[PDB]
Amino acid sequence: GIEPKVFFPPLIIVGILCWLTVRDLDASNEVINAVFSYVTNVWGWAFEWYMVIMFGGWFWLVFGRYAKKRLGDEKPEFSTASWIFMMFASCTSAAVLFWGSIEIYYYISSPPFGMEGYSAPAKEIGLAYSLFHWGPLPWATYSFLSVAFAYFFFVRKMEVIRPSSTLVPLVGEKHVNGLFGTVVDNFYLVALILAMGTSLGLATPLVTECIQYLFGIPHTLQLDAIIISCWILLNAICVAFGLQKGVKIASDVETYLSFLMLGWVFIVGGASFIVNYFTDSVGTLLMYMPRMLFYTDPIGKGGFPQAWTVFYWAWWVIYAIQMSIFLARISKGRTVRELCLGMVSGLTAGTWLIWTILGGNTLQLIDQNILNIPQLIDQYGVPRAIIETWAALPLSTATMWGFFILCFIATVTLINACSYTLAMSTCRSMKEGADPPLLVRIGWSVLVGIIGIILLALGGLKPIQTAIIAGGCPLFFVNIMVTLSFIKDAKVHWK
Amino acid sequence: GIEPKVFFPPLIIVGILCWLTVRDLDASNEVINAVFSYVTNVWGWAFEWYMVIMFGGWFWLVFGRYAKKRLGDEKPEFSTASWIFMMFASCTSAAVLFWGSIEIYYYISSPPFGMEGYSAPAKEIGLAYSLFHWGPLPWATYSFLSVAFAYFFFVRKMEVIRPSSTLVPLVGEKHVNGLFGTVVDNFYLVALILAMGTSLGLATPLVTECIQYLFGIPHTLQLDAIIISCWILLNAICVAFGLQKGVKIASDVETYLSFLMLGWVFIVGGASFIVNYFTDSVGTLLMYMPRMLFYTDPIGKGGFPQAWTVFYWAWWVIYAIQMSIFLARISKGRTVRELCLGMVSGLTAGTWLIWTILGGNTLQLIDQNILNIPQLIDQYGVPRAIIETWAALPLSTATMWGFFILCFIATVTLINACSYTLAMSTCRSMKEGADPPLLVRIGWSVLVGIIGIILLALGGLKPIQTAIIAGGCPLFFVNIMVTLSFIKDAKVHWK
Amino acid sequence: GIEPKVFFPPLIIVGILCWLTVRDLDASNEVINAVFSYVTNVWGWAFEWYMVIMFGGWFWLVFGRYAKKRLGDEKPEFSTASWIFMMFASCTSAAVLFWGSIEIYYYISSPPFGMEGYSAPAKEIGLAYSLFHWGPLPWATYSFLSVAFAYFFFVRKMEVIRPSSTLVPLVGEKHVNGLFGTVVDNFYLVALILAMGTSLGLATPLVTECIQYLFGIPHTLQLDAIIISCWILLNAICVAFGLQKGVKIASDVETYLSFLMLGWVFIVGGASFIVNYFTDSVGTLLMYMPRMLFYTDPIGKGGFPQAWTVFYWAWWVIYAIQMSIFLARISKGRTVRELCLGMVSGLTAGTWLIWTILGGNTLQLIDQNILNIPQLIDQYGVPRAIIETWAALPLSTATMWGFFILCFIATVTLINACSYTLAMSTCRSMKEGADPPLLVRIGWSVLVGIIGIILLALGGLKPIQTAIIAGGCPLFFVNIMVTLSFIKDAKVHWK
Ligand SMILES: C[N+](C)(C)CCCC(=O)O
Ligand SMILES: C[N+](C)(C)CCCC(=O)O
Ligand SMILES: C[N+](C)(C)CCCC(=O)O
Repeated sequence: GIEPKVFFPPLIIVGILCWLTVRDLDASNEVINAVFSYVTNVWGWAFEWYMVIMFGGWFWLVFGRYAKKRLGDEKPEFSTASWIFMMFASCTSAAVLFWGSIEIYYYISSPPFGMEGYSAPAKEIGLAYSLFHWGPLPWATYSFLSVAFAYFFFVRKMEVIRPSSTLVPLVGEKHVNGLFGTVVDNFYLVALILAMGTSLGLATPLVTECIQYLFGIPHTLQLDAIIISCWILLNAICVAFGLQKGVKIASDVETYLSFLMLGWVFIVGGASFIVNYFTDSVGTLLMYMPRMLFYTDPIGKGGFPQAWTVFYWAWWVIYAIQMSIFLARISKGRTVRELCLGMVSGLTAGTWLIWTILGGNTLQLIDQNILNIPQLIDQYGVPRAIIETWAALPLSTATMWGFFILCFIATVTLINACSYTLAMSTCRSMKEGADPPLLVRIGWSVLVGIIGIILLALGGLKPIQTAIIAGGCPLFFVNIMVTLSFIKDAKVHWK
Repeated sequence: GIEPKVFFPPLIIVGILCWLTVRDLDASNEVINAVFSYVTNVWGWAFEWYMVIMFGGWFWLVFGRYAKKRLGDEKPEFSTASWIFMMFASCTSAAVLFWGSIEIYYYISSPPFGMEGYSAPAKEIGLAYSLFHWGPLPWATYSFLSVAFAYFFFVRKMEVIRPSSTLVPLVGEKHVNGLFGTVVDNFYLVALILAMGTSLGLATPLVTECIQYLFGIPHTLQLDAIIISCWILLNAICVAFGLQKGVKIASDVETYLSFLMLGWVFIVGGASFIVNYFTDSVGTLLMYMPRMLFYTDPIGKGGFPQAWTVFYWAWWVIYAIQMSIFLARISKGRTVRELCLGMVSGLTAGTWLIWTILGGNTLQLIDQNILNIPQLIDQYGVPRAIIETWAALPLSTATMWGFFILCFIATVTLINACSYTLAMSTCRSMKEGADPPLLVRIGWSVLVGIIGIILLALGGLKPIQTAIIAGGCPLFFVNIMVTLSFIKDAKVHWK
Repeated sequence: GIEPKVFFPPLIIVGILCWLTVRDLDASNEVINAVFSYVTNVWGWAFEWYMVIMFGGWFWLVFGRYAKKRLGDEKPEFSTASWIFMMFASCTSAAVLFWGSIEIYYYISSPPFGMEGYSAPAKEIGLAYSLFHWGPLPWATYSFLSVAFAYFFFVRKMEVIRPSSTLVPLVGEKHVNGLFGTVVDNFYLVALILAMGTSLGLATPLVTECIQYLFGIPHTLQLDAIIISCWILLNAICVAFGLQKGVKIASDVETYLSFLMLGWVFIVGGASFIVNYFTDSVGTLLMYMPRMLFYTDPIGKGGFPQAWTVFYWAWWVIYAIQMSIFLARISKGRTVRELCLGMVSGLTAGTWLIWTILGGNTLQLIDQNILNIPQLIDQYGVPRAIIETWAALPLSTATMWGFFILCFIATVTLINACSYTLAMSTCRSMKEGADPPLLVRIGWSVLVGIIGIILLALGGLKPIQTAIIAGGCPLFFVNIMVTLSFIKDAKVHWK
């Protein structure tokens, strides 16, 4: 049974946002590029203090009165080996192969700190910035929530699907099940939908360029509309006929494949450089870290932090509860100090590995003038430029297959987990473990695709960026509210 | 009853120092600018190691065997809210509005690290340096003494007026009440007198420029002599007729006003920039902090640390016992870890707030070419240039009133507290709580004014700088001696 | 009685390595300069991660479950005053006067970070780099082994001469006394021999230039062959006739002399600058430290870290067990936290003192154009250039004596301790405290001299550098293996 309380509002709005946008894709990019410019240039610092304060809680968790506190109070389900590996595995997606490949070009073209284009000082700081946006520092700002939920799930033995179920000890039962609790759940879902809808906007064009390389078929917006539909079908069949087995295997193979391609690119993409460059960019990270963390550039108005630093932070703000729930669900029976520790390590190892192998590889192709990225981007768009970095490797076809398969099924498990995440939080609380209403699952998977297409239809990265930054604005609060509950609540039932 | 032991010596010397100086104000500035150049350029590092070693004791206090040690051993007098606020309030003065306004111009004109004048790299480091000289780092070097006195006052239940009363457990009763104990008290008072006499040299010209703006009356040395005298009268009346009520209210209003003007300048002086710039200058601070802390420039001989970094340190060395006593008197019944913590935080919040609002505002006026600071300074002097930064705000007259009143009464409470601090430490130990000999109180307030006038008479900042750096030389030692007592003494009666 | 197990192999190889090298000193420098270029440019990072991971164990020792653990479990033999001083004294040698003098010139000529030659930014970072290569950071990476041995010697009460006697709890008794345990001991000795043979290559030319200055006799390779032989004789007489008394006195005088010459150069070599420069280079160190620690320069290919940073690390990797044994033997009855603490402090104070006095002095001579280092080096070689820095001081002859004597006997105690270190580890385990077989002691002292001569014969620093880097490759492992034993073993008999 559905919950009209949280079902109808987002479906209306997300329907409306499509309506106005799809009606005139010219005026949209005149406001898409106007909404983005506003938020980042005046509220960019808000995200950054958020990321430096949640960073404080990390040290407070590890070194506070809750450090040796054990959540759940029993033996863990997983061995540390499997447990760590499950985090290590969760770092594979479509958007990562996308960012892991091209992010270094944008750091090297128009660098931060007023450095010159393609300068050596810019190639120094190039990788080091990826290690910052995707390192132990944003992962640390997830620990407060992953501990929060693992606390609620296991210490307080409750069960939350929607975040409002956590705000009980700050606004009381009156507000929670009232209007206040629905305003946040309507927001959280809408912002979630955009965020997950953008993951498709990044995913499909990667998958289609692989297709264009292996099969020769022309990359068109009409083709992007196909694969998305085929993904809906693939998932619609998978849910209806149970098939929860096969999806898990595919998700397994995606992980084990991800290691092969990384190992591949690392092996033949100059292993000597990558190790050196990494080493050189770890020390460059640690030195400039407080500068990157508090960057706004108000005196030169370069636009770097606003472009990358705050937009990433908005991408991190969003998937907080989304991912912190996951980390909580698996960190059963552990103590909060060893959660935050094994988490940050195991995660960072996954993300650092990708950006250095893929990014350090991309740099070499720019360095050795093998490839002209600015030309490819102006002509065919971003995902083409990325695909050609993969193509500039020995055994291109086997490689492009290796990514094609990867970048494909990585989105299949993305859509399957998405429809689930929504339908559970969209319907009414049935018995836990049960599968969401088969039909409502489908509907969301289609509702996303429309957005994904539109985001592809508008063209460029700006719609993606603006969609997530927008969604990151309310979830800015929602995230703190969930933490403020734990902090308040744990002050009572833990000591 | 007076104490000729400590009364006569300083009165003689300070009388003499006026005599020689006021007799030929040309040769004075030939030695004023010669004494300054010597001390900073060869003993500048001495101050800095002092500030880095006392900084070490902070961490030793917080993380040492004295951390959870409680001084006084009872419930505190104040709630943390009031207690913190009392520190927050103590950051208002006349010299701060002076430095908070113009300090950034000197960092931006001739910057450190060999940077070019008015360069973007210089506007980056501009504010960040103020956050360093007036941040949690110099405040941390007060904690060792504030804990020392709060220890002596409350653990050892004694009562010190003069610092020599603390040196009992390192030189014994023979030296303390002998010649050694008087040499330091004669020094401590003389250096105190100069230091408090310089606070007037910074105060009056601010007050007079406000007068020149609102009333039109010409700023003259003859006018500076008036207000000072009127301040003596205002305080002479206030002490004689009790009036300890009204002074406390005025001191209250000064605080509550200080917030209004800051809030004002912050509201209409571009709140967007100030927040950004602050954020950008916090990260710039943390990154270059060990460089600023150990700066001497021996290879380029630029003269930056000597000019600002060591002169500020000398200003910090002086008011140590002066301020650490204050912090001790109020931190009653607290533990040394929570003193050092709430202190550094509450204080820094007060000082950081000022320098960023006032300094970040001043920069904008330079940036947008609204104002020409170097011209104003060459023509009318510093305090005029500062006044015009305030005048370049919407509702200038209401603003200039808001500062006029502020910058006025801030010096009234400064003179009232001064005469008290001296007369108590100048006379004999009466019953605690009693008011110092009514007449001797007046005499000191006049003895200061003569210096203040002379320091105004000599013109320029150099006499101020040289007067405090000179006073900071002996108090360099005196401060350590008081700490070495606590360290030695606490090793005995605490464990 | 000798141990043919570990006697014959190194004697064969080291004999062979002389054979091939001494047969054609032209082709040798074509491979000497080829082996060096390979290892550093591709395995340089291996050394650096080693130095950053062992650096991690330091903090793990101080803050881990072994922190308050006491090794030996009794009162220490030495008072802390003597104990610290014994570390302070151990920092005197011939190679240090060599590196302490000329190292700053190489940092100032062709600086790191792509800085320009003789730039002010290069004179800033000049000293700060010495404080890094010879500071608390490489000393911290010795603590894990010094605690390891002090653990084995005193907790496990065993006695190790050869490192293989420590690998008992990871490869079992089968491997230890088998082939595996001999492969490492053959390696450890060979690499030791080269490392100690290089200390002579640095020592003699210093001693001979002093001779050329005081006595006028021409510096020739034939003369270098003399002094070395005379050193063998001096030690051959010293061992045969007991004389363990006189050697200890000479070693005492060398220490007490070392302070005189440092104090001398510090007194008349501009004490004002040295204090300033030091202060300025401590803050420069702390700021760039993570950059220096993780430097590889893969994007500019300057060659700085490979030249200095990895070659020093290889010099540190080697003397680990050599020096960690020493520190262990004296740190009897102490707790591991107070070992690591007093060690790092007492040591660094010794090394920092030298490089700043000698290096900060050398810089001034370059700065004030008193001396032309590049000309002297091209013409007479390095040790001449160093000698002239000493000669550019007031009372040159008394100074050059002061170094001559120092730089002489410093090598006498170096050869005496060397033959002992080898012969003990070369022969069979007699009763501890006994003197090694009188004859085999001599033989090694000669075997070294041949290398030293050859290393002088090949000319330049490259043979020295290549000899130690080569020896540092296997001992890279050996060092970890000894630590992995302690870590494993202490997990059992300590908790
Ligand atoms: C977790 N996040 C969103 C910060 C990056 C990982 C991407 C993914 O695994 O979906
Ligand atoms: C405390 N101090 C002297 C470092 C700055 C505050 C100025 C004042 O409150 O009088
Ligand atoms: C200990 N080490 C080899 C790193 C430097 C000291 C030189 C010496 O004392 O022989």
